[PDB]
Amino acid sequence: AEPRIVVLGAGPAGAATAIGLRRLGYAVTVVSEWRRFAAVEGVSQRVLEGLRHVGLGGALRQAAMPATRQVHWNGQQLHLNQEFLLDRQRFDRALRDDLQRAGVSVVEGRVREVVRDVGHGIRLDDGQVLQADFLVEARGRQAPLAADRLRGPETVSLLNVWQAAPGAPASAVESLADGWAWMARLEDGRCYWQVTLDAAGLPGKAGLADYCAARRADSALVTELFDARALASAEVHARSSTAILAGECVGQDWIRVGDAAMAVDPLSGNGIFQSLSSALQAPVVINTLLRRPERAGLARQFHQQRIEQLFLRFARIGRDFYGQEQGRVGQPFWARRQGWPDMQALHVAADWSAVRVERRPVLRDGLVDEAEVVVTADQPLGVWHLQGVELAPAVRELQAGRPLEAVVSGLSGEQQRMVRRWLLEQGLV
Ligand SMILES: Cc1cc2nc3c(=O)[nH]c(=O)nc-3n(C[C@H](O)[C@H](O)[C@H](O)COP(=O)(O)OP(=O)(O)OC[C@H]3O[C@@H](n4cnc5c(N)ncnc54)[C@H](O)[C@@H]3O)c2cc1C
Repeated sequence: AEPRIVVLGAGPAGAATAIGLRRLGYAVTVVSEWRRFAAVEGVSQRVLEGLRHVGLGGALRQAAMPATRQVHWNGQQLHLNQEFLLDRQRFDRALRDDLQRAGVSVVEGRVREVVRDVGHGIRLDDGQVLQADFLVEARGRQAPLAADRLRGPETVSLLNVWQAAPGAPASAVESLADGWAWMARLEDGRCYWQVTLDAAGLPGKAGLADYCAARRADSALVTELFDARALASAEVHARSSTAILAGECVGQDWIRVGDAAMAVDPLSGNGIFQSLSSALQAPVVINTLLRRPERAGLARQFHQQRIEQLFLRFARIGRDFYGQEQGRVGQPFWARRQGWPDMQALHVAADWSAVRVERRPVLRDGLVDEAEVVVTADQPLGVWHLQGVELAPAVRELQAGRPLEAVVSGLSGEQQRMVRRWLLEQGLV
């Protein structure tokens, strides 16, 4: 009498969630399409061990290759390295091995339609119908269009892909007047160029090839890095790269993870990590939805609020990157992106007067429960405990006028010093 869990999509987020469910003891089936266009992304040192932290590190090193990287930004020609390139062709095909290794069924196929048929009726292009008691939606930006909770400045990434001479790997980033470009050349000679711009005023389909060709032809970086440019014959692709927080991300028997839940624009070079963050606690939410469905409200709130806070944090991190470009002051592309989503600092200022004790969702023993937590400026979702020491009783007593020394007198001296340091950081000084 075990639930049928089906995950749609086998990118980083779907794969991560599937393996997490396996570790909780769940049988899991993943459905996803074999491949898509040739895309290579920039990945940091963190992402790759973060990707093995989740258990996808096998899918990793034959898809990732080291490469130098010229960075042009704020008037500085800067030659960084120790960041890699990830070939999503190798990567996604390799993700399926790690899933089968973990005991996950990988049913290849494009999903046609999902229907409310007792459970979930997942109808595939080849006519097969897979029944799901629980559905994980993990098809990335290709997820079915729902309403948005938040939407940033409309943004498009235009991509050129072509073939050049092998054996000369490199990558680069340059700030342009009305956008920025990322480009890469793999060791086998595959070439990549992707420019990120405001969606407004771009040409239609027929004009995109000429538009990209002129931009590549205008770049001294493109000339240096690429001997053959294939200005006329390069494939041309257009990707929506708008920052999007999904309107709905969890139900009684479904959950969205990854880009299907939230995605910010790709300036950070950290999207895969950010998508993994959105799936990190998806398995415990599912575990609650299945083992204690009476607590679905709490579990749903836990996932929604985590996803929204992640989205906002990554959006502000990206904003600060845009803000490092200080030589573009009259340009609408940059001004719009240097002030979005807002001007709030990444670490908010304390306000002890505003601290509240509230009953909020918490994680305990693999299930979303509810507990009195302490809500602060820096933690809108609340802090439950520090190393087992629940804070709400202390803060209740402090707000009732009990002196701090008495409030903490029952803990060990080390726990007393731990609690005092937290209170200082929350503005009780
Ligand atoms: C222009 C651009 C540039 C980026 N650059 C970077 C970068 O340099 N570094 C970085 O770390 N991140 C980058 N990202 C972000 C990164 O691609 C995503 O964060 C990440 O891939 C999202 O993971 P996911 O598993 O949620 O979705 P995906 O990785 O997109 O996985 C979705 C999976 O589902 C499949 N699928 C889609 N539709 C269907 C369907 N109907 N039926 C079945 N399967 C389906 C797809 O084939 C795919 O395997 C970039 C994103 C964009 C848009």
